[PDB]
Amino acid sequence: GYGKGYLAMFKNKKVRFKVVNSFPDLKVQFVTSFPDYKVKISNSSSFCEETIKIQVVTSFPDVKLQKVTSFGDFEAYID
Repeated sequence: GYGKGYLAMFKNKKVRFKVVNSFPDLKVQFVTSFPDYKVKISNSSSFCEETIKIQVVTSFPDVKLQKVTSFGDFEAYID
């Protein structure tokens, strides 16, 4: 599906993460260190640029994300 560099297009933007178990746009592993991107998780579904289907995995992700509260590469509303 999508590749590692896709999320780079949403610098200082906000996207919607749709949790799925099959056919995802991105397999995502959440990490506490050394991510590919830092993501601020949002409590509002407002202003989402686009909807990206993610599958949470623990091995072989497309991208490693680190949840942060400040200074994030982009924002995400998870549904």
